[PDB]
Parts: sequence; structure tokens; C-alpha cells
Amino acid sequence: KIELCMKLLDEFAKIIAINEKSLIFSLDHENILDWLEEIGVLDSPQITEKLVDICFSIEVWDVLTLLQLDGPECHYWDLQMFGRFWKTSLMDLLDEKMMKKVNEKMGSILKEQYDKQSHVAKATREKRSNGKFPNRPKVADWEEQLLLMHNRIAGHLTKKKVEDFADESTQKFTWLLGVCSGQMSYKKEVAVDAEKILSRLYPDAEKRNEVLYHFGVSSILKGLDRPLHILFMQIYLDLVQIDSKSWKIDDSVQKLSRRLGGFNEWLMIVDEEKREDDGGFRIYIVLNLSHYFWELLEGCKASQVVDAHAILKIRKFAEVLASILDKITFWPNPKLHAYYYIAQFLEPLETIFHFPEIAEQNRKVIESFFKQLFDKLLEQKYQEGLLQDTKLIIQKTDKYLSSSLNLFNEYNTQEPSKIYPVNEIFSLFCRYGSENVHLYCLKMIKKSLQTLASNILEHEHILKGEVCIETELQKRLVCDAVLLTEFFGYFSCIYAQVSENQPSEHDDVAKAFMLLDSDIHLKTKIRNVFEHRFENLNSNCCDELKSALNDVQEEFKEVQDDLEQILEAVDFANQKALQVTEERLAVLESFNDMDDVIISEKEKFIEPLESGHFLKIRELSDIIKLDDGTELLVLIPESIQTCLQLHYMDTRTNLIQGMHALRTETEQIPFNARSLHVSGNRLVVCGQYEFFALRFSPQGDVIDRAHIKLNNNPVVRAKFCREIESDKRRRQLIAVATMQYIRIYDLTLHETNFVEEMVLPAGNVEDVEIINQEDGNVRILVLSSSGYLYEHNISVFNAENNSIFLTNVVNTPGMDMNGDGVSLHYSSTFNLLFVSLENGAFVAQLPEPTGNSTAPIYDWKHLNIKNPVDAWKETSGIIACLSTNCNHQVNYFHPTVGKILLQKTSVKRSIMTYFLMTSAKNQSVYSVLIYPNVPTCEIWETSWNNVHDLWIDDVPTERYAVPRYERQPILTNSNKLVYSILEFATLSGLEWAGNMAKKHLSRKLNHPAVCSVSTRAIVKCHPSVDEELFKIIDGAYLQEWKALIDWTESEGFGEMRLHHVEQLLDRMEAVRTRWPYFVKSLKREFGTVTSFVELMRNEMKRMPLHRCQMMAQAIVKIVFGLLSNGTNEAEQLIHVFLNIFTDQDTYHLANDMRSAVQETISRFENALKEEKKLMVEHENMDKESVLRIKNYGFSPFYGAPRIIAKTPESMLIAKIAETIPIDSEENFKWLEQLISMILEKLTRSNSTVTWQNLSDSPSYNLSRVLASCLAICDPVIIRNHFSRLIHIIKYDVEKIFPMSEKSYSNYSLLRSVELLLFVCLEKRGDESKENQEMLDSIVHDLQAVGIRNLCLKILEKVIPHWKDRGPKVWLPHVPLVWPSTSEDSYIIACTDLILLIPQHLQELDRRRDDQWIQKLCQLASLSYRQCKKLLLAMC
Repeated sequence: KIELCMKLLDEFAKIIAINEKSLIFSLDHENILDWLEEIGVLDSPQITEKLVDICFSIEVWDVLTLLQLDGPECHYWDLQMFGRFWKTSLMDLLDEKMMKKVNEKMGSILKEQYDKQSHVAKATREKRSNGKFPNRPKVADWEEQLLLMHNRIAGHLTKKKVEDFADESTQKFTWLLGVCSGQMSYKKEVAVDAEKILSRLYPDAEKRNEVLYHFGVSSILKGLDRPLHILFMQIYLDLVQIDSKSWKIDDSVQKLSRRLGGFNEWLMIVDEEKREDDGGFRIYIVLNLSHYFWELLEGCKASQVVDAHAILKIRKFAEVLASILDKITFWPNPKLHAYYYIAQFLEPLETIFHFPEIAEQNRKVIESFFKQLFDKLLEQKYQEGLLQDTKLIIQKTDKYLSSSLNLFNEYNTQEPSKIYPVNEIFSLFCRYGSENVHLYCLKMIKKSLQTLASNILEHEHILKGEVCIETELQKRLVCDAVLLTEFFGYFSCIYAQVSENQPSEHDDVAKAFMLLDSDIHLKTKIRNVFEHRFENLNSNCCDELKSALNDVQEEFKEVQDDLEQILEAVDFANQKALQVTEERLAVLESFNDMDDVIISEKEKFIEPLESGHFLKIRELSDIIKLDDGTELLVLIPESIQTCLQLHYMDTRTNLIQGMHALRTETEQIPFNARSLHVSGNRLVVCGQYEFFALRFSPQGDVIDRAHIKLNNNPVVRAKFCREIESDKRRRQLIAVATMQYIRIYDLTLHETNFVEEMVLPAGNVEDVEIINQEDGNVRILVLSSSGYLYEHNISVFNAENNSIFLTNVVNTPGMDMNGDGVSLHYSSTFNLLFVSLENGAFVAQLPEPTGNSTAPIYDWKHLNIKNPVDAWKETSGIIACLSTNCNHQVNYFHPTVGKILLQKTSVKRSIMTYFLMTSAKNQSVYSVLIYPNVPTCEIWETSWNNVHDLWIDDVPTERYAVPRYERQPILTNSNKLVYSILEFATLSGLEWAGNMAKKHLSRKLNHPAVCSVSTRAIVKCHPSVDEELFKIIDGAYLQEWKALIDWTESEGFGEMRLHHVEQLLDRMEAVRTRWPYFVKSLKREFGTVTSFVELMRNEMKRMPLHRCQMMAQAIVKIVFGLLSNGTNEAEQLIHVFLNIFTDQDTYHLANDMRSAVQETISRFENALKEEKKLMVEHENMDKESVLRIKNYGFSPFYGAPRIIAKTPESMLIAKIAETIPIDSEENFKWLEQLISMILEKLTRSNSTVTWQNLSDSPSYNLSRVLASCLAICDPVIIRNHFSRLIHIIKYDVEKIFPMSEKSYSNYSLLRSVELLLFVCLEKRGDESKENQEMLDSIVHDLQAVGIRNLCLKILEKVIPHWKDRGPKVWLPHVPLVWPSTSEDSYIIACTDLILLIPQHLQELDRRRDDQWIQKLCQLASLSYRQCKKLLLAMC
């Protein structure tokens, strides 16, 4: 019968715990203790357990009643622990703010559960409840019975005096502890009885309160095992923080763990069941407490005075953490983000190691902790769980299919930012690990290297960038590569910590010959790729470490073939990434037939990035690119409409930081601006009736302006024309639309005159598109009001007001349905035309032109869109447009092979404006939306997981802080792996490292770090500096130069090629230390030096006109060096160097090269003037302290002198370049040849080439370079060459004036004479005897020849023309910052020369003709300052 009562009371407890009505309540259960007395089983000890179970169930029922919740939607233990959470003395210690917080949170979750429920029980609850929390709802009748019998239970709970409750491991003891402190349902009599029995159990009060507190926290902890958990976590942290203020300095770790709950026993439960399905609550608690104490510690670090209490707190928590460290390793869930929390373990170790005493007393624990931590990295289940994780996603782009192996998004805001932070874990190992940890790690790496390499090579076909990553097995590849990389890096770091050799000779060679790019930029500390610090290593026990390292090195001999194979695969991937021509051709050709094209809206290729606060017609903002990578944003302000806002932003180091730091400027505009358009580098502002045009400089400063004022016909649209780099004739065509007509303005012909005007027959314009064909003809398509599309093409260009009736109509889209036309767009990259009408949109491929009389046939495809769309923008492969009937949605188009990806996005706010932009790091496409309110801007980006960058013409770059800042390509994971392999090889096996480094030397296919380690490896391989080392290096450089031929325009990447040529030009300098070897390499590669100079000349033309100065300087420097050092092709080399000036394809560049020479000569002086001073200081010094280089290359032309101090690296250089006595004089025979052939070129040049500007003529530049060269020769040389030049002049006057072929040659020679006199003038300061003798000889020669008479004859013919006939159009290129005809300019130039010559003759001749003064005064009256100064000097 006893078992029957056990079952009855158990069923009673279960049924009440679920709040379910049963017939038992109708009985008089208040005297249930009477019932048991009827049978007589009240003496049964086994029934009291079920009685206290009944009491517990009634308690949780009471908690449910107070909560006003009802229903068994929460487990029994949750509510039970929530009951123990109440007004019990555990919350006598809590403060008001946390009380408000917890009340608010439980109210919010209760309200959420409430609105989760249906209506009927909602009405029942609302009727039942008289108030919200914490007021108890209304009291019914049956709860009174339940409570009354609950309190009456106390009668059976006598159970003798103390002996029943002496057993601590009983349920009745837990109940007794619960009633003693604060259980609400129990009345005060029961509470005082419970307090009395506890006093009998524990006479003292200290242990009483200790066990009460421990029970409370252990209950709050044990309740968190079987899923409001976040709130309970938070209040646990709050209770711990409160209690931490009462910890004594002499407390034991066991007592402190007791105060925290059952902490030591809670974390020591290592069982499979506990690990399975746990939410990692233990590590959450440990990390939260550790992070709070770490924030406290780091806050106390910066203070000036140490706070004893805070230090005591941190110390006690550190002791606890040290005691428990060896247990927390087991808990991280392999199927969760185990590695993230493994990395997050950094703070507890930091605060443990802040105190050296704790770390010293706990050494074995720390070592075992780190050993298991490392063992976790190679465990199979952990790796499989990480692979199966849904947050591990590998980036996939269009060029690099998956070869980049990128797994980190810097702009992802989710909690697991770094799912696989192996580097942070290894850095922690390096920072705090001891010697034994390093030994274990080295052994494990040695064992695992071969398997890791084989697993990598299993997926070589996917490391080569041929296919993408699909399955979860293939992701293993990434989990290998990173791991392998880190292993090697770790090895290298430990080597640098334990071995001290520093040979200093390889560094000496690399510094002397400047083979390293960073050293070149320094001479014209560094941070390594892997940086780990060691703080717990002892140097007295190094030897065994060395042994381990040696073992690892031997392992490298067994795995080198696989490493070479993966290096080959990665190089193949890098080379393949830059070949995009065929993909683009296929994409463009795929649109030829409209029968095989679809529109897909299933792919989301644009995703939001971030909303920030940085700053009808919606074309109010646009962007312009600058040369140095900075960006200029132009926009129309709202407050003032008579100004234009310009913002300079620097987003090549970070987008967010770059947009934060803005440079604001205001440009005043005459009128209010309605619309804004930008093409390339110029912009058009559309006002009410007039419009404005601006053109900017490459530095971002405004250069050119043009204000144009034009029934009713206001301005509708206006846009520039697409410019072509191939078109030398740069026409600034702009099309302006008005409701009746289209006008075309050409800012290179006339500002107030339009080339053409076309008026619509019976319609209204809505949009106009202008297209610049390659032939030169310009196509224009205009969208009428009815929807008709009219196409015209222009072939002849004249600034004549012509009017045309538009009568060419193409097959209109949507036959017999077309609404009112809305917009037109033309994508030049894809050769596509978008037409947006009222009823929908259409796309077509622009067909080849046929004529001005017929009409072409268009094939149209519907874009699966109906609403009208107006504002269009285009960037790298990406088209965007703004729908007009709605103020929230944007549409994005991306054409792929035979399809057009479409995405329609909507934003919750009304949009003001937007603009597209290609990232300054060249890795994604951004779209910035500008709003009026406080969140001023939002930024969207191309989706990270699948980036569509087929049409981006650069590789990702960054401004890395090597503060020094350098533009370097992004270091992918594959290249990091390659660099790690190479560095480990240079450390371990030198022959293999040298053999492999010779393959990775091209700078256009490899990261700078890879090239640097390859050069270091090659240097180390050759210990004796010979011709072979420089032969290898300069062969790589010269092949890089030679490869420029194949990199034509259709090959794609344009900006990368430009920066690549700049890099080559910067690297050219270092050759000056090995000149004979470089000459030999040049001869063996190109055959002849003239071929190399021809290649440089060919590359000069392709460069933009405002950047060609650097390579002109390079050509001048190399030619001068070759001539100075002596070559057997001097004649042909000078021949081509001069032919550059006068050739049909290069004469426009003459003005550049002259300036280049005028720089080089100056640099030459900066050499010579230096060397002379060294001759002085060395006069009273030992002869064995300086050296003179006899084969200096072009070192003087670079400003470096030929006299260098005697140092070991100088000895290295002199061993190669040879030396001569320091006091040796100079030789200028090469200059003699240069001048002689320049003079011959001037004389034999073909004349009668008319010019509008004489300062840009080739012959003027040749004369100027002759003068600059003669300014440094020996005085006897000047005398000889000037005397030779003088006698070539023919002084016949009728034979040289008007137009004769000899006339222009004579003019050129006379100009040369004037320039040489100008040069000779400044030498009057020199007081040398030879200088005076040469000056007097030249003056006497000029007097004897008698050119002043010739000046009179020329002036006598010049003046009559001045008496007879004598008294803002944009340039094709951006301007850097009377007369009427060719004859008039020729006469002006003749006057200038023929007046300048006698003035210089008079000035130089420091030892009154009537005709002279008469002609001078007369011509002065006709004209000016030259005449006045000439008469003034005559007087």
C-alpha cells in the first residue's frame, strides 16, 4: 500500500506542477496529513521525500501563479530556480540600477510571450490580473487551500531534532536551505522554525551565511544546464561583481570557488554527455568574468597611483583562474566556433601573467594547458566541425575563381568575425609559452608536415584557379593552407629567437648594390610579415631546442617536391588571373543574338555595407578620380543654390576612415544649379535657361570654365561626349537638350556658336545620348514624347548655325504600345542601349551605321520591368538606375554571358541622391546613397561572397604602413603560403631556395615580400660576388622590360601597366653600381643598345602627355651614361636620340625632352661641385681614404659623385667598376660628337614647315639643348664650336627673309647664335685668363663677321610690314599651370631675334649710328620694352 501512496503523491505533484484541474482539489486536501494518519503510515521515512517533492511542486506552482504566465511552456527546473531567485536574502545585496534592469527585461520577455499567445486565455488573464509585475494578481479560493495545506506540511517536518537533517546530500536538506532564507510561499512561522533547525545544525553564523550564499549561487548555476538564460547570466555576473568587493587578501582558492558557486566541481565534470549539446555556458561565464576583470586591470594600468583594492580583486581572480586553467580546455564545442574562443582565451592568460608569482607557482598547469590547446589544432573532429560550420565561407571572384582562399571580411559585423584565427593562437603560444611548449609544438609540426603538404596537393587543380569550391570536402584545402603557413612562420620566428649569427656580409652586398626595393627608396625599422614576441623563454637551455629545429630541417628534404609543385600551381594561378581578354570578348559577343538571352533575378549581387554620418531631378552628385588615387565628390547643396560643393576624400587606405576625414571646398557658380553631369574629368551644370561647364586639373584644381546663355524652351538635359585616348584630336563636344531642339557645342571651336541644332517635328524631347565613334563621326539618339527614337550622325564639323529636321526613325520598342519616353542610356563597355518608357524598359545592341538616308533595324528585349526609370549611372561592369514613380527603390543590372542579372532593392527611407564608384582598393564596387537626415549616407557594396569584378582593371591594392606609406598589392593567403615556404627554405636548404627563387622574380606577378625573399635567397646562395649573380638579377629586370611589347591595349589592364612602368623607371637607378655588367646584359638580351633605346622611345608615346617627363629623363640619363662611358654604337645611338625630336610621330614631345636635358645637366653640376669640395678636404688627408670610380655608369647624372669614401661596400663596388687616380681630369669627346651632330642636324633639317607657336618647334628645342650642353664644356671647346657655327651662316638678306628653304635654316642658326651668346653672357663673372681670351676672341670674330649690318638689313624689311598690316576657346588638352597668320608670327619672331642679338652683343662687349637709332625709335612708335631697353643701353 505504501507504493500506492508513493504513486498518488507523485501524480499529485506532477499534476499540480502543470496547473491542471483534477478532482483531488474538490476533496478536503487541506488536512492531507490527517489522511496519512488514518492508515498510520505517517511514520514512514520514505514518504517524506515525496512530501518535500510535493512542497517543491507547490512552490513552482506559486511562482507560476505570481508570474501571471500559466501553461507548461517552461520546464520545471527553470521556474524552480526562478523561485529561488526571488526576495530571498540573495537579493538583499543587489542595488537599484540592476533591479530596474532586470524588472525591465523580464517585463519585456513576459510581454513578448503574452502577445505570442491567442485571444481567449488573453481575456482570461486580463480579467484575472488586477495589475502588472510585481503586483500579485487577484486571489481565488483554491490557491488558499493549496497554501494552507502547504503551511500545514510543517507538522510532519519535525522529524526528531537534528538527526534526520544531518545528511547534507538529501533533497530534504535542499528544501530546508530553501525555506530558511527567503521562499515567499512559506509563512513566517515556518521560516522561524527553519531558522531554528539551521541554528541547531550550524551553531555559528559565519558558516551559516556561507552555506546559504553558496547554495543560492549553486542553484543559479545548476539551473543553467538544460535549456531568460541571458538575464540569469547577467545577474550572475552582477552578483559576482558585487561580492568581489568583500574578498580578503588571505582567502584560499577553495573558499573563493565556494563563493562563486560550485565552480571547481562544475568545471571539472569532463564527460561525453556534458560536452554533447551544451551551449558552451561554462566558457561563456569564464570569458565574461575574465573580460570584466581584464578591463578593470587595464584601466588600473594607466593610472598614476595603484589602488590596493583593485589589485587585490585582480589577484584573487587570477589565483582562481590559475587553479582552474587545466579544466576549461575540454569545454569548447567542436561543432560551434571552437577556434574563436580558443583565440579569445588571450585575456585570462594576460591577467594571470600580470603577476609573476602566480605564473611561477603554476608552471605545469600552464604548460599542459598550452599542450592541449595545440593538440586541438590537429584533431580530426575539430577540423571536420569547423569545415561543416555555416559561418566559414570562402570568397569567390570572377578573375580569381577561388585561388585567393580568402575567408575574412573586414566589414562583417557578426560575432564570429575571425572564425579561424590560427595566427592569434600561435602569437599567444609565442608570447606566453615556455620551452616545453615549444618543444612539443616543434615535434608535432615535424610529424604533420608531410600529411599537410599531401592534403594541400590533393586540390592542386583548384589551387590553380580553374574551378571554384563547392563541397565541404574541398573547403579542407583552406583549412590546410593557412595552417601550413602558420607552422612555417612559427618555425622562422623561434629560429630568430634562439640562433644568433648575423653574418652581415649578405646584408652588406644587398646594401652596397641596392638590390632591395625598400633600401632603394630609403637611399634615394622594417616590419616583417610574421611578428611574434617571446616573454617566457630562458636562454640557458638553448641546446636541446636547436636539436628539435635540426630535426624539422631534415624533414624539409622529404617534402620539397610537393612544395615545389604547389609553388608552381600558385604561380600558374597568379599568371592566369591577369588574362581577361577572352572572357570579355565572349561576354560582348554573346549579346549578338537576342534569342539566347534571359534576365535572372535569382542572384543577390549587391548587399548593404554600412550606414554612416559623414557629409524632380535626382542627378545632384557625382565623382571624379584623381591621378594619385584620391577622389573628388561634386554635389549641389540645398541651403545655397549659387555654389558647388567639392569634397576630397582619401579612401585608398580605408573606406570608412577615408570618408570620415573629408576636405570641404566651395566653388562659386553664377546661377542656381538644377542638374549635374560628369564625364571623365569635366562637368556640366544645368540651370534654368543657361548652363555652365567646368574642366579640372589632374591635381583636382579647377582650370577651365565656360558659361553659355541660350515660346518656351528651358534646359532639360545636357551631357558631354565620351573621350577616347586613341583620338589625338580631343573635341569637347557637349549636347544640350531643350523641349524643342538639340544643340551641340564644341568648346574647341566656338563658345557661343553651336556646331549643329536639330528640331523635333511634332514632339517633345525627353533624353538625348551622344556616342563618339572610332571613325570620327558622332552618333546621337533622341527620345521624343510619343516614344519615337530618332538617330542622327554627324561627319562634318563647322561652327556654323545649322538647323535640321529629324527624319530618321528606328523601329520603336513595344510596337503599337509605346507610352511616353522617359530615359535613354548607352553602355559603352557592353555596347548596349537601354530605353525606358512609361510601360516598361527595353534593351538592344547598337547596330553598325548604314547611312544618313536609311534607318537601321533594332532587335529589342524586354528587361522584365514595367515602372518607368529615369536616372542612370554606370561603373565597372555595373549599371544602376532609379525608378521615378517610387522614392525608395533602385535597380541594378549586370550583363553576363547570355544573361542580364537584375536586382531590385528597396530602402525604408526616401532617397535624395546616389552615386556609383569603383573602390580605391580596386576590389569591389560601392554605391553611396545620400539622405537629408542625421544618418546622412548609406553605402552598399558588391557582395563579398561572390564579387563580380571581370571589368575592374587593377589588382587589389592598399597603402600599407611600412609614418611611411607605400602602395602595395594585397597579400592573399596563397602568396603568404608561398612566402612562408620560401623563407623556410632559405633557412633550411639553401641550394633549393636559390634554385626556386630564380623563378619568382617578376614584380608584376609576385608580391613585394616574395620578391624580396627571393633576392635575399639568391644573394645568400652566391657568397663570392661575380658576374653570375648580377647576370641573373639583371636578366630578370631586362625580361620585365622586354615583356612590355606584348602588353598591347586589347590585353586589358591599363592602370596596372602604368604603375608597373613607373616601378620599372624607379628601379632603373640601382644599375649605376654595376655598369659594365648591365651593359653586357643589355647586349646579350636586346642585341644592340639602340634596340633598348628604341623600346624606351616606343613606350614613351603610350604614356599620358602629362606624365611622360619621368621617362624622358630616364632616356636622357641612359643615353648620356652610355656616351660618357664609351660605346661602339655612339653614332647610331645619338642618331636615334636626335631623330626623336624631329620625327613625325614624336616631334610634339620635343618640348619635353629639352626640359629633361635641362634637368640632367643641373644634376651633373650637383655632382661636380660636390666632388671638387672633396678634392679640397682630401688635400690635407691620407690618400687611402677615398676612391674615384672610372666606370660610374650614369652616377653623376643622378647627383651621386664619383668620389666615395673607402669603406667595405665601396671596396665591393670598386672591385667591379674599377678605379683611377683621383686627381684625373675630365674628357668630353662624347659631348663634342653630340654637339657636332646636333649642328649638322640643324643645318640639314628640312625647312618651310609653318608653325603657329615657335617656342614648341623642334628646332628651337634643339638649339636650346645645344646651348645647355655648351654651358659646361671647356672654354677652348666653346671657342672652337662657336667659330665653326659662325662660318656656316649665310648673310644674304633677300635669300633668307620671306619664305625660302634656306630662310628657315638660317633663322634656326641665327637663333642658335643668340642662345649661345645668352649662355656666354653669364660667364663674365669668371675671371680666368682663358675665359677672357675666349670672350675677346668671340667678340672680335663677331665684329669682323659683322652681323649688326645684317640686323639693320633685316629690320629695314621688318618695319614696313608692321606699319602696313600690324596694329577664349578651350585647348584640346588641359592647360598645365595680333599676330593673325603664320607670316605675321614669323615676322614677330624675326623682329624678336634680330633685336635680341645686338643687345647681347652690346652687353657682352664691355670694352651711335644714325640708321640704328632712327629704325629703333620708329619701330618703337609702331609697336616694345625691348626697343626701350635697347635705346637706353645705347644712351
